[PDB]
Amino acid sequence: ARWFPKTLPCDVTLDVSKNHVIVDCTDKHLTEIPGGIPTNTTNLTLTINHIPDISPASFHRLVHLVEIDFRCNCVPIRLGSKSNMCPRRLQIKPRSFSGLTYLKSLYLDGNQLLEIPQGLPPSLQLLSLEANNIFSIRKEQLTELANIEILYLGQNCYYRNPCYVSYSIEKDAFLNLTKLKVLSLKDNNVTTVPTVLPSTLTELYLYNNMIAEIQEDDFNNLNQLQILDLSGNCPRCYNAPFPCTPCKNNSPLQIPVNAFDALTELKVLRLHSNSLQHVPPRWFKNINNLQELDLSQNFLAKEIGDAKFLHFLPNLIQLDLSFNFELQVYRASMNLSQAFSSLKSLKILRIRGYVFKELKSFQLSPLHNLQNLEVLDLGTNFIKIANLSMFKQFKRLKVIDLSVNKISPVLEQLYYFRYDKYARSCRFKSCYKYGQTLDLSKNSIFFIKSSDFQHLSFLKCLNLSGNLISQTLNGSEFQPLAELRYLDFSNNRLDLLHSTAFEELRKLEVLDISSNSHYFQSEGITHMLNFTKNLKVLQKLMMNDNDISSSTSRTMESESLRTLEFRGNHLDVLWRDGDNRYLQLFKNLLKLEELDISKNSLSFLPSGVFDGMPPNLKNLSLAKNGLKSFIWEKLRYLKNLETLDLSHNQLTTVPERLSNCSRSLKNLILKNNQIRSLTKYFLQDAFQLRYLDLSSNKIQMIQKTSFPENVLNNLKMLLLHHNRFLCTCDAVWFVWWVQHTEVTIPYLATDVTCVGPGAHKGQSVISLDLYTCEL
Amino acid sequence: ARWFPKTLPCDVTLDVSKNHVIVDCTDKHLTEIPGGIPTNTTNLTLTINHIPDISPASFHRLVHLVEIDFRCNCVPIRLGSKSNMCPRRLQIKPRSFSGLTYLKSLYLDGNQLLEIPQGLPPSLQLLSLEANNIFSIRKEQLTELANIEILYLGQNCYYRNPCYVSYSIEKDAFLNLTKLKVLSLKDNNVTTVPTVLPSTLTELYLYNNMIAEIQEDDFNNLNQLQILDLSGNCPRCYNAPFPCTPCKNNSPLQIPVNAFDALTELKVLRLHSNSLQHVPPRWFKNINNLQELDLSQNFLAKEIGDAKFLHFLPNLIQLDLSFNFELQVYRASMNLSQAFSSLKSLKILRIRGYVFKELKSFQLSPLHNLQNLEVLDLGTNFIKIANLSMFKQFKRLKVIDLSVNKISPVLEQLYYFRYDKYARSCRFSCYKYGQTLDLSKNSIFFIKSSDFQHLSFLKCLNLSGNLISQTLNGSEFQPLAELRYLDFSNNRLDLLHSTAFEELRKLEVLDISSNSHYFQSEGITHMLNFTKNLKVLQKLMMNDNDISSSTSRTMESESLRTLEFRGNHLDVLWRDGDNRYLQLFKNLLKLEELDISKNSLSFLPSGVFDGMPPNLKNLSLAKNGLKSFIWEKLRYLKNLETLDLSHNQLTTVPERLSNCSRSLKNLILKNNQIRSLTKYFLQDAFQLRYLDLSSNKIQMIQKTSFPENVLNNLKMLLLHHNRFLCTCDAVWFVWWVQHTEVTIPYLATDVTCVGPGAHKGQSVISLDLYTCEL
RNA sequence: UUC
RNA sequence: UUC
Ligand SMILES: *[C@@H]1O[C@H](CO)[C@@H](O[C@@H]2O[C@H](CO)[C@@H](O)[C@H](O)[C@H]2NC(C)=O)[C@H](O)[C@H]1NC(C)=O
Ligand SMILES: *[C@@H]1O[C@H](CO)[C@@H](O[C@@H]2O[C@H](CO)[C@@H](O)[C@H](O)[C@H]2NC(C)=O)[C@H](O)[C@H]1NC(C)=O
Ligand SMILES: *[C@@H]1O[C@H](CO)[C@@H](O[C@@H]2O[C@H](CO)[C@@H](O)[C@H](O)[C@H]2NC(C)=O)[C@H](O)[C@H]1NC(C)=O
Ligand SMILES: CCCCc1nc2c(N)nc3ccccc3c2n1Cc1ccc(CN)cc1
Ligand SMILES: CCCCc1nc2c(N)nc3ccccc3c2n1Cc1ccc(CN)cc1
Ligand SMILES: *[C@@H]1O[C@H](CO)[C@@H](O)[C@H](O)[C@H]1NC(C)=O
Ligand SMILES: *[C@@H]1O[C@H](CO)[C@@H](O)[C@H](O)[C@H]1NC(C)=O
Ligand SMILES: *[C@@H]1O[C@H](CO)[C@@H](O)[C@H](O)[C@H]1NC(C)=O
Ligand SMILES: *[C@@H]1O[C@H](CO)[C@@H](O)[C@H](O)[C@H]1NC(C)=O
Ligand SMILES: *[C@@H]1O[C@H](CO)[C@@H](O)[C@H](O)[C@H]1NC(C)=O
Ligand SMILES: *[C@@H]1O[C@H](CO)[C@@H](O)[C@H](O)[C@H]1NC(C)=O
Ligand SMILES: *[C@@H]1O[C@H](CO)[C@@H](O)[C@H](O)[C@H]1NC(C)=O
Ligand SMILES: *[C@@H]1O[C@H](CO)[C@@H](O)[C@H](O)[C@H]1NC(C)=O
Ligand SMILES: *[C@@H]1O[C@H](CO)[C@@H](O)[C@H](O)[C@H]1NC(C)=O
Ligand SMILES: *[C@@H]1O[C@H](CO)[C@@H](O)[C@H](O)[C@H]1NC(C)=O
Ligand SMILES: *[C@@H]1O[C@H](CO)[C@@H](O)[C@H](O)[C@H]1NC(C)=O
Repeated sequence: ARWFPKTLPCDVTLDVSKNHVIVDCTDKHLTEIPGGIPTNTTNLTLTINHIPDISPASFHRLVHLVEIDFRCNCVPIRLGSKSNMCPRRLQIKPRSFSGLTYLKSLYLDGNQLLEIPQGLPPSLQLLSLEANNIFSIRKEQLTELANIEILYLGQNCYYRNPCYVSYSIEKDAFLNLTKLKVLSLKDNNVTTVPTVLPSTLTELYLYNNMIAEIQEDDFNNLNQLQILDLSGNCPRCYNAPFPCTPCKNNSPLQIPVNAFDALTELKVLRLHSNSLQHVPPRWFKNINNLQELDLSQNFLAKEIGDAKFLHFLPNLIQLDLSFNFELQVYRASMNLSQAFSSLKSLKILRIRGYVFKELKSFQLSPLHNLQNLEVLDLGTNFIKIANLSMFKQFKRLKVIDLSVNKISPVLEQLYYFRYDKYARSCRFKSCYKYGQTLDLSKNSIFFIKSSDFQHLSFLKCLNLSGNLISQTLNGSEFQPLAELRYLDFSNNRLDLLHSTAFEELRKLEVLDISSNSHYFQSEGITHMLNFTKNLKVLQKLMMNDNDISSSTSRTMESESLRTLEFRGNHLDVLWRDGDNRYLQLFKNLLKLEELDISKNSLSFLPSGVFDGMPPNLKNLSLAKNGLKSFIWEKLRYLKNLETLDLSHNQLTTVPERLSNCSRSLKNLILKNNQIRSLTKYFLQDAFQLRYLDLSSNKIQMIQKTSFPENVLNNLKMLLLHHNRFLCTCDAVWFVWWVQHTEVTIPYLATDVTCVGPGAHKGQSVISLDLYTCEL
Repeated sequence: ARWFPKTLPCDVTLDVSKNHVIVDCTDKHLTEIPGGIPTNTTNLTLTINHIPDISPASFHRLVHLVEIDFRCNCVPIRLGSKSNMCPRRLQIKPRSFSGLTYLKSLYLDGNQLLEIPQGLPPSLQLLSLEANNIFSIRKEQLTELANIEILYLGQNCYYRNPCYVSYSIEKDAFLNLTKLKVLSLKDNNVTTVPTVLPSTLTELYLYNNMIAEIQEDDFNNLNQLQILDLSGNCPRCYNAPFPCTPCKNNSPLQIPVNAFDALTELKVLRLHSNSLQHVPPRWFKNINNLQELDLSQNFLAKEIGDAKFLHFLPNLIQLDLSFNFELQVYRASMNLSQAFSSLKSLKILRIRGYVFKELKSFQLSPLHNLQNLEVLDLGTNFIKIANLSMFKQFKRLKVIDLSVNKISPVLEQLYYFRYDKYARSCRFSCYKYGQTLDLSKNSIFFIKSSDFQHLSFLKCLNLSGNLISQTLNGSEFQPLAELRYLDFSNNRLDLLHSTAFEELRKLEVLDISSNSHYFQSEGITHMLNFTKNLKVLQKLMMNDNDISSSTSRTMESESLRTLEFRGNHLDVLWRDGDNRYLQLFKNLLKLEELDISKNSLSFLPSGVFDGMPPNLKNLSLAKNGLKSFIWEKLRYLKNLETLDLSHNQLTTVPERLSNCSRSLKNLILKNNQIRSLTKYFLQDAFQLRYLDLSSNKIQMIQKTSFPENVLNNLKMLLLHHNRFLCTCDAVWFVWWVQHTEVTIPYLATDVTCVGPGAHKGQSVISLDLYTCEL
């Protein structure tokens, strides 16, 4: 079907709308640019390789390049792999880019460059030099960048990539880049704001440096600036998980009261970790457009109770005041200034790490008439006492976040305490949807009762994950939560003694009781798995990692359940050969379409398991079970089966004729098994098959009988990588078909490889030439 | 060094005292008895193989056999592997055993046999036929067993191996085996006690059957019986995790009040799961040597407050009344009859599953003057309230077990609820420190010193698996002046204060593993230097805490010998460029054992080895994804004797091991990616005694890399599951492996050629390379 | 691969 | 393999 096989080890894409020819050679263990890159290539990506040099020959034919991404071919040693350290910095020979008349974007980050590469074409609009060893900027090295708009110079001098001197920038080095819009000088050991900067700037990143003071005229001309980030100058170093040097005498970053006067267009001001003790209202006199203000990791605990500057911020959308607590102080309560009531546009307020014992309703009164408020984040505050009914006055909010507290009767796990949360990787560049969410996860709730939720009938999602709840629920504990659609009860100690647990949550659609194994681990204890009968709109049930090996009831029942996750239990014990009592455990989940019973130690499946499945089962995972054998003909009982996941098991064979085992199967996942050959007529007449994963097995040969064209050409994807292909003359059909098929097969360039014979070991089958088999 | 390579795929051992030649072929994937078994073989084990038959040829030369263990060569289908189902039962041809004149133990369990094999030698003293399909015993099939002493016939008819009929035993079938001492008919669908049994019986196992009634004389003549087990006849089926049929009409096993009168020697009586509602005192009138009584899993809740029968048991050592609760009843308290006070000899009392809300000191008063009591087990009772000070009156006890309760302000995990806890396999803790209070798996969310009032005698406290989410400051355990062992694992310890635990001045072992909760949230203070104050601490476990940050940069202890730090994030703590924690363990000056496996250490920054404490002997870096290793930095570890690098991604060994460590005895490199050894790898590494290179990708090993003067000192050399290429280049290695004195495991099964073509799959021990010497 |  |  193909006349010319693609042997280039890069992915090639065509989006002819934008007439882009996209060549992506990311992470291909290349030591030179591969031959035969399309002449029409516009976007060429070579990041994460070991190409030691660039020369005029590098891009000789590729005159239409608009973007070269040549990052991370010589990463600085602390930043890069310690098993493949770059021995010598990337060599860029003269004239390598001057011929590239249409080049708009050049990324050379992570190559141990010592200077700004010269000879760049005047079409260039974006240059990226992060994670190099360039720490002196001279105006003469920037003359070539007359038309530049975006300049990334950061991460060239910091603790992971030291230069052992202060960063140097010549006076007015950037002034004559009259088109410059984005300047990033982060993580660079800079000591002063470089001046004078071009007045076209819209974004200026100076964070994680050694700037001790702002001059009153440092930002005088920047009347188009929208984003300014000065964070991490005079850092707050307490509990920093990176080497951190504070400004002497506990001093803050010193910012004159009029330093921001020119910045009428400013939308984002980031002053995180500047050891600030006050926020002068005068800072904001001429900024009436500010939408985002980050004041986290300062020393503003007192200021939060005063906060006159908030009166100047009526258009503010997002305010972050997290981690401003005074060292060694555990306050009694949270003192929020009345000034917070003037934040009329506020959507998001975060005050983690204020550290106080008791939250009381009146303490939130400055927020009552903030009509656009959507997120209130009070996590990581060691709160011990909180009457949850106070949120009856916050039904308009989307998320109330009290996660990680000590209450008892979406941001990443590392966020406020990382060095540079915006840093680029070498490779690239949740229940809120249900409605109002109260996040009580990771607290100390050991016992719950209905009155705890009084006046909270509006809640749609309650997150109780990771509390200490070791209690037999009987249907009385959540009675006010008449509207709840999603309950996360994971990581507790639920005792399913009563089949009436949760039945007061009459609108519940999703229940997560995963990782409640405690009471399932002790022998002889009653467990009622049939508690689902009473939940009349329950769509999804998660009970993963409960170690369930016994059940008092023999059947689960539901007229609504569509999805059951039952991973990490002991169905091998429940289904011990000779014990027929639980072979219909799921049969009466009449609407069940998706069943995950992976990781259940099922080394075999007893007869009756498939007959006992509910009638509309479509998607079954038996992954990671150590399955050693499988009666494929039993799939005939699953008349609606469309996806079968058997990955990560110990199967050695496929059925003689897949089509004779299931008339419905679309998606078959067999990756990571022990299969060494396919049956002679494996896929014969499997007209419904659309997706087949045979990767990471031990297959040596595949003949055409096993893989008929009329089936192969309906496949959306066929995965064959990481097998044991034997590239002898017996393999001529397979090698030819793989080279010439239009079926999608990933990793042809990297992991569809001959293991023999001797000559061809390690060779890609796509590059294989077998003419000697045709003499 | 050997002149004749051992090619037999069995382990051969000599005990020349008892002049036993022990040949063990367990689980060697044999389809025939191998040729060349020593003619002097006395013990031959063939269990877990696929030998389809036995014939006179089988043991024809092996005239000196005293024991044949030929179990599980055709396991019943439900009991065996479903990936290798035996297609047809073991065939035993006539005359196969009659020549074995010295044969005394024959194990034929697990072979789907249909009858008792005949032609057995008159020497036989033990015959084992478990897990077969023999469910009718006729006296004529047993005449051959005149001298037999031990007869195992169980597991021939039960739910995992059904026969679909009642078991049949002919009248007096066993009577004329006048030497029979042990009879096991368990798990067999038996309906009546077989009579008459020979009076030589010392042990009789009738449990898990369908016996509804004992007759008055079922045990009339058995005055030599020491163990009787009738458990599981009329079972209590509530929450049974196996198919369980109770006797009809809620009946118990019906035992006449005089049924045990003849049993003057009886020491062990097991009546577990017999649905008993009463225990008649008259049962025990003529047995007062009884030492062990199991009454668990009956309906004896009422009886426990009465229990007049206890007055007849003054020699009882061990009593079990667990799981006697009435269905759907949550009692307020435990009513123990005064009769318990007469159990003068009692060492072990177990009453799990009584199910009551509150334990009060008065309820235990009948036990106050039992001077030999050692174990009180009240686990799995759903107790909510218990003043722990009440155990001030039980300081003589070894273990007080309140585990798995709901308290708030060694037996296996499956024991009382398994079908047959004594069943055979085909193939085959802090009590030591003193008084132990086991509070594990309760609901304790907060602790205070007064909780431990009057418990200063405690040597080991187990708080594992409670709900303790608390910053300890050194005040919480003040009364426990003698505690040597604290298990605080699986809680939510908050190490805010470096004074945590410092009141436990005698503490030698601290387990704070699986307390990750407060370590998983960013920005929180943690004081890892809390070890300073514990001046006799020898062992500290802080596994699986996800530790990735620390406010203190050094831990110090002047006593700690063992630190377990597995399952943390030293990769984050030692992030390249951050030098602050590279001495975290340096000031544990007496540290000898350090486990930092499972720490995501894909590399070790320079300075980690310099930062190790000076006396480190045993270091685990296993399961780290380590991709590179500067072997020369081991020079800093001047006392290193064990280095565990298993389950990593290393590709090379050092060029000269001897230049890396002058002391290293034990190098574990299993489960890595090593594809060849360096040219002079072990040259002059005279101190090495143990090298595990198994599960790597090694193709060839030459004598340059493996000098004989080093290899022959090894206590063990592990090489299995590699990538061996058996060409003429391999002549030295193959010859050395065949003739070596050094122990190499799995030679018979997994030291194998992968090529070339001819030899693929062939064991190197059997390899013949004469064509290389033509 | 007798639990 | 810039976090
Ligand atoms: C940032 O610049 C400072 C100097 O401004 C560097 O500090 C010097 O480092 C060298 C070698 O480490 C020392 O000998 C000097 O005494 C230091 N000077 C001062 C004033 O401290 C620092 O190393 C630079 N940071 C990085 C990450 O390169
Ligand atoms: C080798 O076989 C003999 C014969 O069965 C085993 O000896 C028995 O050992 C037990 C251990 O207490 C004694 O009670 C029996 O009376 C012995 N039987 C005799 C002496 O005939 C011996 O244990 C076996 N050894 C091995 C290693 O398999
Ligand atoms: C134990 O014996 C009983 C009979 O005493 C067996 O039960 C019979 O089983 C057959 C086939 O399943 C039925 O047709 C009979 O009706 C049953 N009889 C009775 C009285 O129930 C039982 O199968 C045997 N148990 C085992 C494990 O084999
Ligand atoms: C964002 C807070 C980081 C520092 C910290 N760490 C902890 C911790 N591990 N546990 C606590 C438990 C209760 C109260 C405060 C803290 C605490 N705190 C706050 C704290 C407040 C007060 C004190 C008393 N000096 C010590 C610590
Ligand atoms: C060994 C006990 C097996 C049965 C059982 N299972 C549980 C369980 N999962 N949680 C409980 C929680 C509190 C009290 C009793 C039980 C209980 N119980 C005891 C029990 C259950 C039910 C009742 C009647 N409400 C009384 C007592
Ligand atoms: C291709 O390069 C252009 C110019 O730098 C850029 O705008 C576009 O996003 C790139 N597209 C892809 C798919 O890389
Ligand atoms: C809150 O703090 C501010 C400034 O510290 C103070 O003026 C005010 O009185 C405080 N209010 C309360 C209720 O503590
Ligand atoms: C919590 O506040 C609610 C709402 O005003 C009130 O009804 C209730 O009494 C309070 N409960 C507690 C325990 O303070
Ligand atoms: C509940 O909170 C836990 C703990 O932070 C989190 O992992 C989980 O995703 C949350 N659940 C939902 C449904 O958002
Ligand atoms: C459920 O339990 C609660 C708390 O123990 C109790 O108040 C209520 O009476 C119980 N309800 C039923 C129907 O058992
Ligand atoms: C669950 O099963 C038990 C029997 O084990 C029964 O008592 C109970 O009524 C059942 N509950 C529901 C809701 O079906
Ligand atoms: C099948 O279910 C799995 C979850 O186990 C899901 O990830 C996958 O996308 C589903 N596939 C289809 C085709 O529905
Ligand atoms: C399998 O194939 C045979 C022969 O073609 C046919 O009789 C049988 O009905 C088939 N079974 C299924 C489920 O397709
Ligand atoms: C403490 O109890 C746990 C849980 O039952 C047990 O696993 C652990 O071994 C015990 N600790 C000691 C030191 O015995
Ligand atoms: C430790 O904390 C407990 C409980 O909070 C308190 O009673 C005690 O005074 C504290 N001890 C010290 C030495 O601070
Ligand atoms: C542990 O270190 C902290 C500071 O990091 C110090 O305040 C504390 O006293 C130290 N404690 C011990 C026992 O060394």
